[PDB]
Amino acid sequence: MEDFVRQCFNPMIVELAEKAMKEYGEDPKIETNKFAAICTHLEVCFMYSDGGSKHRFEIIEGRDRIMAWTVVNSICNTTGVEKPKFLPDLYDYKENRFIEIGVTRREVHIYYLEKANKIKSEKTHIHIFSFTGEEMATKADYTLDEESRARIKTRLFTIRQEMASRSLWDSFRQSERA
Ligand SMILES: O=c1ccn([C@@H]2O[C@H](COP(=O)(O)O)[C@@H](O)[C@H]2O)c(=O)[nH]1
Ligand SMILES: [Mn+2]
Ligand SMILES: [Mn+2]
Repeated sequence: MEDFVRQCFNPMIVELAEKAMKEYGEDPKIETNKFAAICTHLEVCFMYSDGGSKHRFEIIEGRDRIMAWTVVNSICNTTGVEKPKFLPDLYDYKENRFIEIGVTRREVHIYYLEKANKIKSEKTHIHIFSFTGEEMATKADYTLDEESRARIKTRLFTIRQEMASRSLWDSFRQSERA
């Protein structure tokens, strides 16, 4: 799985993922499924932000904490949008809302609920993707056009298929906890 990650995700993604794990005292070489999940989520966040019109989205995920909150507090001051308790993943300038993105190895509905329970904030939009084509978003509002989403869903299927071809999928699939 370590070899799979370093081979299928670009170096910037892999570097951010390693940083996040070490910030929690975890070793990417040991908790390899977590390593793959973090890379995957980062990749989805970056694809999502490219999926709109130019400049539609601000990326919050992937930034160090100081810069992330700088962006968030700057957006809140400028738009008067409510300040979230937790860093979200993106801001949508067109819809004037933050977005929390989830990628789940389980089922989209359960993950969506966990995310909602956690945010509790009324304003932040939630969008969940799975590795088997399914998605779920707040009030069935999927934000991007279906072509953009299809490309995200297809990339995730492609990752699943790759892990499976290497016998990594069984372990990976069963590694997400409530
Ligand atoms: O404190 C944290 C926050 C997030 N994550 C992981 O980073 C990825 C993205 O988190 P989120 O933006 O969906 O909350 C997920 O795999 C999640 O479990 C952590 O390990 N620790
Ligand atoms: Mn995040
Ligand atoms: Mn997220």
